[PDB]
Amino acid sequence: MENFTTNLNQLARVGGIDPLIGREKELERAIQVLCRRRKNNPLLVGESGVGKTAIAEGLAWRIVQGDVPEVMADCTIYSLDIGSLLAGTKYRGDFEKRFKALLKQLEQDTNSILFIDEIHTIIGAGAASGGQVDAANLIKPLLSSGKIRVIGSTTYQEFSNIFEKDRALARRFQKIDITEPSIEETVQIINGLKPKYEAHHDVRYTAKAVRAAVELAVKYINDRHLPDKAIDVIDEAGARARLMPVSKRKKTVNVADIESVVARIARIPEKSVSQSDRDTLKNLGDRLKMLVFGQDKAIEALTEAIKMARAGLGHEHKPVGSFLFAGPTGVGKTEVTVQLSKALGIELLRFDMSEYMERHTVSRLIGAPPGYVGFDQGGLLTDAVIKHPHAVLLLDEIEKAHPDVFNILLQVMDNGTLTDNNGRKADFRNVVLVMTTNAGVRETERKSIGLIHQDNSTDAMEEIKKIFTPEFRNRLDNIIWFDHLSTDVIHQVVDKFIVELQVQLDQKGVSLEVSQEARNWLAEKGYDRAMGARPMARVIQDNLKKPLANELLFGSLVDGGQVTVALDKEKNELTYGF
Amino acid sequence: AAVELAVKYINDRHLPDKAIDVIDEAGARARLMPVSKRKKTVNVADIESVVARIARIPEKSVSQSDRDTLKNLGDRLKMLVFGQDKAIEALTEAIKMARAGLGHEHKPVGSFLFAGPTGVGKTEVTVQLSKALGIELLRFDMSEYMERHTVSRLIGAPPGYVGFDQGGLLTDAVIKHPHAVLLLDEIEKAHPDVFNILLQVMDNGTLTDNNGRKADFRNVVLVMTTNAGVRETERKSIGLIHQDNSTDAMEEIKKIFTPEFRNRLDNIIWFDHLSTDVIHQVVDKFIVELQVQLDQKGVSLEVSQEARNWLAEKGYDRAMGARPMARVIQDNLKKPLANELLFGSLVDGGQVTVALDKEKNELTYGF
Amino acid sequence: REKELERAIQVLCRRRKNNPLLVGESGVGKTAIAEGLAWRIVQGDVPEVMADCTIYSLDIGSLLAGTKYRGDFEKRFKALLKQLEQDTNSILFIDEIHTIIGAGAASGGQVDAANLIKPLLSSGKIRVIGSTTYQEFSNIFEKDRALARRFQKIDITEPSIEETVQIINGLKPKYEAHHDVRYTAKAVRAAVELAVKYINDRHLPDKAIDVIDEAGARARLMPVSKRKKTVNVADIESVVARIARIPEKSVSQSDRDTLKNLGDRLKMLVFGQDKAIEALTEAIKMARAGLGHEHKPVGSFLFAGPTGVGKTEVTVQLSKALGIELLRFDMSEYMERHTVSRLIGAPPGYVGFDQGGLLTDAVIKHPHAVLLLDEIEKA
Ligand SMILES: Nc1ncnc2c1ncn2[C@@H]1O[C@H](COP(=O)(O)OP(=O)(O)OP(=O)(O)O)[C@@H](O)[C@H]1O
Ligand SMILES: Nc1ncnc2c1ncn2[C@@H]1O[C@H](COP(=O)(O)OP(=O)(O)OP(=O)(O)O)[C@@H](O)[C@H]1O
Ligand SMILES: Nc1ncnc2c1ncn2[C@@H]1O[C@H](COP(=O)(O)OP(=O)(O)OP(=O)(O)O)[C@@H](O)[C@H]1O
Ligand SMILES: Nc1ncnc2c1ncn2[C@@H]1O[C@H](COP(=O)(O)OP(=O)(O)OP(=O)(O)O)[C@@H](O)[C@H]1O
Repeated sequence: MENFTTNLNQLARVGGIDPLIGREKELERAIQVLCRRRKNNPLLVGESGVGKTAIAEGLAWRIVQGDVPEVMADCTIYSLDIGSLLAGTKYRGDFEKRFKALLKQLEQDTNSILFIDEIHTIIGAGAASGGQVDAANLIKPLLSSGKIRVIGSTTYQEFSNIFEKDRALARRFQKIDITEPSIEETVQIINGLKPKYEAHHDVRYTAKAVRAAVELAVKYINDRHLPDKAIDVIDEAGARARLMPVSKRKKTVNVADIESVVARIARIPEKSVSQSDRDTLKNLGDRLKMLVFGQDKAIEALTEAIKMARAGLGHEHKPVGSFLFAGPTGVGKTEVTVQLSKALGIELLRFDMSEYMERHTVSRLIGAPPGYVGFDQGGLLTDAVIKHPHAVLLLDEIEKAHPDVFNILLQVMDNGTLTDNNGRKADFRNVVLVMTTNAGVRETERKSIGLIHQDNSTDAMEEIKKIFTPEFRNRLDNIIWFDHLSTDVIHQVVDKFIVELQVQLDQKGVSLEVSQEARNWLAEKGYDRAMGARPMARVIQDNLKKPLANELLFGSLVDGGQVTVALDKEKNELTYGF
Repeated sequence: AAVELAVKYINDRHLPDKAIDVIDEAGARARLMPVSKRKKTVNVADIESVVARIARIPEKSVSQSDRDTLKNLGDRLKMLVFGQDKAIEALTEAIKMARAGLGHEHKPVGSFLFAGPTGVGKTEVTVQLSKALGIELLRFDMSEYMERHTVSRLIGAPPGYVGFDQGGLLTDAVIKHPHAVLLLDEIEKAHPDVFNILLQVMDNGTLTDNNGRKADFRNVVLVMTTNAGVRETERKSIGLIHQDNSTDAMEEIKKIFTPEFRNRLDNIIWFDHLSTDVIHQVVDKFIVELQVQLDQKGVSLEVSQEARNWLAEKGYDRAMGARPMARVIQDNLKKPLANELLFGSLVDGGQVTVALDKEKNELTYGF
Repeated sequence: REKELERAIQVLCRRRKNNPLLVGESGVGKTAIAEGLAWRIVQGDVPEVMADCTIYSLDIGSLLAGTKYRGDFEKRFKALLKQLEQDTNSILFIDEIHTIIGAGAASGGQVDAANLIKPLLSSGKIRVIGSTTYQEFSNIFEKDRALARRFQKIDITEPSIEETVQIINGLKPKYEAHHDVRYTAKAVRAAVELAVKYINDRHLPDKAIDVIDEAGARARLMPVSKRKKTVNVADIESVVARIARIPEKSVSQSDRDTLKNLGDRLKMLVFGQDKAIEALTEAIKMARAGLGHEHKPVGSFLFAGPTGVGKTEVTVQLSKALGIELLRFDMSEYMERHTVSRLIGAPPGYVGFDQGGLLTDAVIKHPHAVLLLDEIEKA
């Protein structure tokens, strides 16, 4: 035992193991179990990071501090490192001699408790031959006879998958469920532990820093439990603050440092909103109007959703915003979204919904159910939002997906979550959801029969309503109708496309000038309300790019020249040059 | 009592030692009593306390603060969910019976199907119930169980398969939290094979997982929500008089959930549409949420009564429930505030006054 | 990678569970950073807190190698940890840290490297820097919750274009030394820009570097015939083009005439329908000229008409004339809605999941190709 276990009273008394705060009921049972006539061995079972070891060792602390029932007073708790019982072995029989020697020592002390953490690891030692499991074979009678007292500890999952197969062991200890504290209990736990962080990091925490670490961690960090989750924030903020005095920036850790740390851990930005990001955001609405012409209202809706979220007036558990972009083809429905993600500097997660035409294609978004082929793959959607929690999520031509696929978004739009096939949750609260569609267009573009042409603008009233179930629609922030582009827009579109052409040419060392007459001509020639801005690229392709490709490819316009294009008036034909 | 209670509440061990353990812990417990110098014998009440602790169930509520918490549970919920009183009452009645002891031998605390128009707090009330009671909410978006084979994610892969150690997500959630509110959202979206899992739960309080262990739902409140019948509810009839289609919505529910399912529910509660009175309450609720969000930035907010009356009058839509009201709040209050909070006077300001004129019915703003 | 290290240091500086885990896509510099810190410590490019501390890199294979008998592994494992605990100013670094979870427990037991490490991380006794990909982190580290709680995940993203150029400028001298080459400024900038435009299934820090290394390696085989030269933008372009399959610079050579005469080689084979020939010929020329569509296909043209008029023959002849692969897809075989899974594959969990997807594999194998969809109206 001398070099296999740790005397926890000795440790708790001299170095300290950090105080245990609260957990009155947890200890009440542990003691009542330890006080039983037989099988007086509690097992602390729970979610990782809830204080299972904190309690098991915390008991040693209470004993050395005298804060125990006299029954427990003066008893010694020893923690066993089973790794050391194997490190000292090699051939047959040495393990058992060593293992039993420790048991004899516990029996001889008579007033001691052994603590075995990771209790599910006591299964082992036997190998090659085996059948002698250690875990049960060397201790079943020790536990059932009351000769020794053992406190164990385990993760709830390990407990059911491993620590629960051996019924004989399952029967020999009393399980105590350690659940995670609530907000207040977490705050008091921090206050009790706080002096150790302040002492370790040479920092001090404000009342708000502590209050906030708990509330913020709960809201933003969701893969850990409260008592160790809020601590990471406090400890991390401490470690960060400790790196300031290096430039003499000695300071108290305040709520501002906590928010910076939570924001970094959760990858959700929070303080830059007060800095230059105010202008990046302020100007967002206009940068996008230089890329998508017309459609200002779509730009505003996106811009507004983002501003509210950055302002802090977002929702508590919804995507940044979620609206469907409907309209005629070639009007900037996907273009504004692509540009939004560029303007914001964030990842664009683009899915083509045309690929999800069968009901069973949902498995590509979620992953196969356990037990199936594609299980370890995970889901493509849930994974995309996990790697990039701050993103623009674009679902192109959503009306092409099998309609049951839309059901996947009900919980996304409403709770910001989606659960993958491993049970992990996607978190969409920092994702802008944009879905585009051509629903209703075929109808809006149809001519009616009669003397008076009917106004078919109520496409929203039929196709959008028939396609998207009421519960889907009632979760959208908006349904935004993109219009056909006007001729004023076409002129802007043509200018835009010519610039794109100029850039491709600049990269080849040549440049292009187009006269205004030539531009107006191309705009006038290509406009077709029905196809939006889509054909303008073809008009440019035929009137400017084809001529240029011949000049670029066969030597007429290569190194040494530039091309000027002008329109004549007689034929309205374009000129070219060098 | 140790013997007859252990067989009812402790189900992972055989009786000899299972009952002795109750006796032994009760013994140890009583042994730790005369430290206060109060000598004890072990009565039925001490046995019941031990079983309650071993089985992870509630003991006796009348002398507890739980008595008061339970007594006015309906009142607190009515402050969060307006209207739909009958749903609130059904939930609290089932709970009271269970704590009263007038429960079921082997069934969930109660089992309800929440049906009705959208935007009505079918989900909202369940979420608040778990908060009001202080217990874990176990959620399961049923839209994610659309294929016959998705059942294995609820109960785990069969042994020997790639998803065998993961276990089931449902049985594990229940095992970890035996006393909980279990919410199954949009249950009608799940593949019907899923309902077969629910039928046995509703009748026995239990599911066997892929490890052969059982989840005990005896202390779980089971609420599942649905939109079955909504498209029909919102349909307008042909004629001069619009018809009440709630009767057809039920026909839709009865086609999705077969008699075998329906007979295992304690109730099917058809939630009604929200009234204008409710909207006024809803608007105040949303404004308060806004005020809280603003307080977090150090900004106070006043909204006049007329501004409230107007927002409520503007946003009400009987068919869409309360969800649109939040849209009204975003456009009339949050957007203006975001600009002031982000680029203007409220950054280090801290105050905003909102009222409207009568001539334009436009809102005021500013520090 | 200043911020990536700032966080790593802040994690190492924590009181407990001060073990950063570097998680990211492959080829993004995760291990470059962990080794980079050892480099910075030695060079004095780190806070005094890290200064003078030793980072050791663990060979899991040598730790497990030879551990026969019951107890040798456990002994070696513990000896290592003891040595680290007695150093007091060291950090252990583990590549592919998810593999520690698979350390050899001898038999049916659970005593292995992860179970033996856990208490020393919780206690703050030792410091470990881990490294794993987002996929290995998800399928391995994410599952062992207790171990995962002892690491602080650092999210390492792919660098920008400007950042990639800068790492090349820093790394460059070693490629120059290794290959006996020198790289021009244009060569470096282009490796990054071109790799971004043309090389898929890789991340920048690696993608640009791979081009620099190969181009250096190409030039390394020139002064064997004493064709000594530097690596210019043209050489970088050639290397990327090897992968991209359509060079932007060779278009200026004999390729100009191969392309110029394309229209006539096709007119002599397909008669009438000159307009189809022109449509195809022009699309290619623009694409080779550089007047492409940035992200769209070379061109997409529906050929409609009476039978026996050369609609598929001209496309077949095009692929022949160009010297490129013809990918054929008979649309009549996709006569039903569900037949789409033949083109892209079955969803995960379904029979045939690992069979592939005919269209996506055809295109992936042959990036430069003519894709012909016969009788599209029959799909
Ligand atoms: N009363 C408490 N005493 C000590 N620690 C507590 C307490 N309550 C919560 N904690 C938190 O839990 C941790 C205490 O250590 P503990 O051994 O209990 O972890 P754990 O719950 O067993 O997690 P794991 O399964 O990974 O070992 C600390 O992060 C601490 O912030
Ligand atoms: N308002 C606009 N300003 C400038 N260019 C535009 C505009 N609208 C469309 N375009 C042009 O069309 C493209 C933008 O993509 P767009 O949003 O129109 O796709 P879409 O609306 O989804 O149509 P589809 O039905 O084919 O998917 C760009 O090439 C862009 O030059
Ligand atoms: N009776 C109510 N009182 C106040 N707010 C309500 C009420 N009912 C609904 N709401 C509003 O709805 C919001 C939550 O939506 P809810 O949970 O009710 O949708 P649902 O019941 O699931 O219906 P569906 O999903 O079919 O659209 C609440 O935050 C609340 O603002
Ligand atoms: N314009 C042409 N000039 C010379 N030969 C030709 C022409 N068209 C077709 N042919 C010949 O006739 C045969 C059929 O040609 P092809 O398959 O390309 O026509 P198609 O448009 O595909 O008809 P289908 O409607 O059946 O698909 C080929 O062997 C081809 O050599």
